[PDB]
Amino acid sequence: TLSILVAHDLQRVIGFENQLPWHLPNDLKHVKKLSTGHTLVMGRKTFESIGKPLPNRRNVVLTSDTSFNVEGVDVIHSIEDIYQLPGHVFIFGGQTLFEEMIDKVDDMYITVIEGKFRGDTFFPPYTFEDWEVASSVEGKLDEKNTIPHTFLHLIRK
Ligand SMILES: NC(=O)C1=CN2[C@@H]3O[C@H](COP(=O)(O)OP(=O)(O)OC[C@H]4O[C@@H](n5cnc6c(N)ncnc65)[C@H](OP(=O)(O)O)[C@@H]4O)[C@@H](O)[C@H]3O[C@@H]2CC1
Ligand SMILES: CCc1nc(N)nc(N)c1C#C[C@H](C)c1cc(OC)cc(-c2ccncc2)c1
Repeated sequence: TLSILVAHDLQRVIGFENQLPWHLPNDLKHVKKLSTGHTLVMGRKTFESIGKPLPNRRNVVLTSDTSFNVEGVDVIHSIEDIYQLPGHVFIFGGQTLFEEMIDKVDDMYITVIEGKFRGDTFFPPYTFEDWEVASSVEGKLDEKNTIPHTFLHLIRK
């Protein structure tokens, strides 16, 4: 199973100056439940922006740097190596790798942030004519989650 896993705002912003533009604890928990025990694949810049591999799952970084090495991180140098990864594989970021993978994945787990943030990194355009809405769940607002958001699982028609 090959999935995209992304949070993006109303204009598909996913990042600003190496940071997430929003603070949404419920989405981090969403990320944890989906991807714990499985595989996250990310381009080099997305990994560096995070700074450490995420615990309790395989962390795979795509880069052309043959000296890249980080404890707890498996390195690949080719898009085609993604297809040899066993198990459930989530494409995690960033804009470049999403552009390379959006036409290849089976499904996408999107968190739509119902806001307009300043961004410099974007998720590719996509149309619902190509994706069936398997589920759409509104996140709950509270104390620490103050931006409306929606969990979409989209599956390729
Ligand atoms: N929500 C997010 O996912 C976020 C993502 N991060 C932002 O991405 C911003 C723009 O960089 P972008 O190119 O989109 O990031 P990638 O993660 O896609 O990193 C791209 C890198 O992956 C590598 N890469 C991509 N495609 C390939 C490929 N086909 N073969 C080999 N390496 C590849 C290659 O690394 P390298 O220069 O070390 O070789 C390439 O430059 C960059 O500013 C990162 O900060 C944000 C934080 C929020
Ligand atoms: C969660 C946000 C998020 N949600 C969803 N549904 N999919 C995603 N792909 C990401 C994401 C992301 C990027 C890689 C990112 C950037 C970052 O820049 C600091 C910190 C984190 C991060 C810090 C702590 N724990 C998990 C992830 C993630």
